[PDB]
Amino acid sequence: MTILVVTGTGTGVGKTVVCAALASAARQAGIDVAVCKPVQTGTARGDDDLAEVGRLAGVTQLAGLARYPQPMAPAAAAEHAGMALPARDQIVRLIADLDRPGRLTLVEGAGGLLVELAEPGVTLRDVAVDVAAAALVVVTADLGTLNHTKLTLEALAAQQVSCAGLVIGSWPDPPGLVAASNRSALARIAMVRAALPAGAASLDAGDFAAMSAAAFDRNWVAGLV
Amino acid sequence: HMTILVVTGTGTGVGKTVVCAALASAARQAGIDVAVCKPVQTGTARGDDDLAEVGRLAGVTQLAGLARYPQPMAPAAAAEHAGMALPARDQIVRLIADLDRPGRLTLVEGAGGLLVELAEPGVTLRDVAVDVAAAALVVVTADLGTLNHTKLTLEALAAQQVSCAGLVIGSWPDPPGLVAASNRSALARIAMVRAALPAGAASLDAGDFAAMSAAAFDRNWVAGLV
Amino acid sequence: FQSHMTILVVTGTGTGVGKTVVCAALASAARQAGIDVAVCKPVQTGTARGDDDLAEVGRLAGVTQLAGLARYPQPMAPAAAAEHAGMALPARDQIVRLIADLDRPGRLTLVEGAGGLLVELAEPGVTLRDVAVDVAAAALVVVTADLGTLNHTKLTLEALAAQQVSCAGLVIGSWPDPPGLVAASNRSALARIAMVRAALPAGAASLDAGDFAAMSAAAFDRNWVAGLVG
Amino acid sequence: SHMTILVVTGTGTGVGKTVVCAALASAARQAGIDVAVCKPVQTGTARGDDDLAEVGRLAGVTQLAGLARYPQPMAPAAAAEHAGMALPARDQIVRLIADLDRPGRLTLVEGAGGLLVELAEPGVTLRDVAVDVAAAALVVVTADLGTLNHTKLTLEALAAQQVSCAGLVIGSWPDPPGLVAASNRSALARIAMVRAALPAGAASLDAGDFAAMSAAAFDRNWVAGLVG
Ligand SMILES: C[C@@H]1NC(=O)N[C@@H]1CCCCCC(=O)O
Ligand SMILES: C[C@@H]1NC(=O)N[C@@H]1CCCCCC(=O)O
Ligand SMILES: C[C@@H]1NC(=O)N[C@@H]1CCCCCC(=O)O
Ligand SMILES: [Mg+2]
Ligand SMILES: [Mg+2]
Ligand SMILES: [Mg+2]
Ligand SMILES: [Mg+2]
Repeated sequence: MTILVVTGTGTGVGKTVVCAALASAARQAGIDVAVCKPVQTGTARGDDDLAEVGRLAGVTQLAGLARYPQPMAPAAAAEHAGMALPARDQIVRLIADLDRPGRLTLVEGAGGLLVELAEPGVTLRDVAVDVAAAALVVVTADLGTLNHTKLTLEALAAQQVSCAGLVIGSWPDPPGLVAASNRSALARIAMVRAALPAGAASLDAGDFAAMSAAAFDRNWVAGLV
Repeated sequence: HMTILVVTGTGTGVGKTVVCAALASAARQAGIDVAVCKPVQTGTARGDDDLAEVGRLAGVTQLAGLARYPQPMAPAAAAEHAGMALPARDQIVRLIADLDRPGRLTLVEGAGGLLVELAEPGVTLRDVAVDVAAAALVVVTADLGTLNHTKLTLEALAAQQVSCAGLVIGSWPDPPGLVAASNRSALARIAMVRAALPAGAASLDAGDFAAMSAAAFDRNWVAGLV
Repeated sequence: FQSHMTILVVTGTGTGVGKTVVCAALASAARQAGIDVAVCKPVQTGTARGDDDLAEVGRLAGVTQLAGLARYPQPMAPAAAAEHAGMALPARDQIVRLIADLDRPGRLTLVEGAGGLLVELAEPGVTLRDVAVDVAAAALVVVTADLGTLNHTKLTLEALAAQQVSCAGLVIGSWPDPPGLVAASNRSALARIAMVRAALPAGAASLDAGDFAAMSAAAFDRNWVAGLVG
Repeated sequence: SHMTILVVTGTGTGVGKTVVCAALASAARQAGIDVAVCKPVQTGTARGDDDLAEVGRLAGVTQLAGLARYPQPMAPAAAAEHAGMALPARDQIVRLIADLDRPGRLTLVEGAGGLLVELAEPGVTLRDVAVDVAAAALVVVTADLGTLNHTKLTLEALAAQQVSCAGLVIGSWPDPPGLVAASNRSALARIAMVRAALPAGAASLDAGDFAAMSAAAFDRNWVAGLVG
């Protein structure tokens, strides 16, 4: 089994693009890639993180269980619809079924690590434990990332989930004073696996793929499977 | 014990997706929990997304899928163009068996008609229904040619002892015409017609869709499904 | 030395798929190999709209040995076209006899269905597939290259096999120029489930007798056509 | 120590830690409690920031104790680096706090940013200081999207070092709360006690109105019992 949960320090942090960028680099090295997003909120607004990964990295095994119209935490969205979340069992078997020899499976949750994905109080962290996934955590390069990062790293270490490293979801065009010290700081805390250019999400499939193959150590990511 | 309905059709573009939405809505209004699974979806560059359709029309949130292909082709063809295999038989059967729970109606939509390959190796919605002991609902047109495609699909169900839950006419013309009205009578002679959905139902808003759907099915038959 | 005719029931995945133009083209390819050809249309509907598949074949292939039986004015399924006209459907026996009367050694006889395989041609629920069992015909099935073709053809093949009516192969009734991606992958997929005997160019039904004749000779494998009757 | 000491942390910078110190200081004062407020590490002076100064202005407290002050509104380590300065020593922060020691006193200690922000070398945080001085922790949160994750993360970092949690406070509550805000409050009250939710705009009130808002914001029995 070769599963990696892609969590992050919160929502709107670059987890989806990182999913796409890793997917579209694992491919370039001839790795088969599936992406799972069990619970997707904000559909009335057009949120579809699976589609975005399909467009950007071309992945095709794109799996999901539940979608809620309202753009809030899954449990909030669920209850503003009057309809439960999936069960831990649905989410765990779904992911585990996705796994193939030679295949990288990426799981994006919703928001940060301890967001409730299933009933009762089940998180991406419980999922990772049950599928023996390592975790890749996506972080901003902005004010607050160090605290949010350390706080996520500890919460992972507390259930003995491996961090496979960090990825800056957006790295500034003019690279900034805060951002630069933040990167030096993060780098001393953990292995920073990639830093994605700031506009990577709005590139075209060829752009993105040259971007992605440049973003990651071909050696670390081939060694994932 | 399981309450899954496979929702199949005589082909692609006959109303399977709108029928799942209408059945789901009618079931929801009867107080039944509904899950909809579409394991494989093609045409994601056309912008095709049936689960999204079902969500908007019927408000179902338990919407499960496994794969999505950009090219508007049969799943196996889409897969081959992309260089990326289809899901696996047991992947589909377990997804579906996991969705299922007591009092819940789980609906499964395939890609195109009954015999389209959805999984490897050479697996169809019919094979899946066998594995899961699901009856199949058959969506038909009202147009010239429906009797043959319909009879042909009903024989394929019977060949593997998958039950027919009945037919639904996915789009009913206004005004009908001589063919449609004749086909409607002729369809009713070979199978129970659970509903005939009015043409253009797919463009209705959720509130309009709900009222149409409550009226399209017999609540007793829907309630009985569970 | 075949002492009786070879009968092919030419069915389709539906109506409008090119059955008639395929009969016409095979009749033509076979006449050019020295085989005498009869074409039979036991149930013709839509005659009040000018539908006449037998006349179409004579126009295109010059075939003159043309056998019909039932003609209903309304363009609908046989059973409904008959009811509308206050007529009845013919009997199974009348159909089989229409066919058996055409018998000569080494003749190729083509029987064009109305619509696809399981259309009711005689009461009660008698189809072209039961006719084929009665006259020991192999089936030639006409398919499109369009979306939906693989399901419809697999459906048609499986129903044939259920009564042990053997398959003589597939014919694409209209083949586009050039083919897009769906068409090209449909043809490859179709060639994995069965022998694809030919793929008539889009607009074949529209050629001159002389053009149509050239087309039909190029369309089929001559060794297949030649072995049809011996 | 003879004092009771509460560290006031948050899910980040800009959540209302300062105005919650102000508000609790004003509520504690009105209950007859001697209050001191302490800010060991202050950044952002270039922008105009003085959290100690702001507390005096809002609440009227005069026992304010500060130590390190940096110009740039960056994390303390980066702020100090940019200024060519050091971070304070650990025993310094602890001294600053101990020296406020008086029987009967409520001492509030505001962190810089969130809980795991480095205040002293090497990676000494408000959490480590809380243990040093036997302080419970008050957690200031937003009612915005992302709050549930950030507070659970914080709550569990406290428990991991057996730092007692004195409760949550929402730093800014919108009168007419949207759907998310209302949902977020109900969910926060499930995982811990919400001691107060300060009206949005609390920090631009005059002293008299700020005192009356503060006495209303908190349960006076809880406040009075912090020095118990
Ligand atoms: C010859 C008639 N004219 C026409 O265009 N099609 C009719 C014959 C097709 C019958 C198809 C019946 C069905 O399967 O529904
Ligand atoms: C679901 C997919 N969307 C679409 O446009 N057609 C596909 C349906 C499958 C049809 C397969 C074509 C055939 O059977 O030949
Ligand atoms: C996916 C939904 N769309 C969106 O804009 N954010 C939601 C996800 C984030 C949930 C954060 C819950 C919390 O931590 O409070
Ligand atoms: Mg995302
Ligand atoms: Mg559909
Ligand atoms: Mg014809
Ligand atoms: Mg402050």
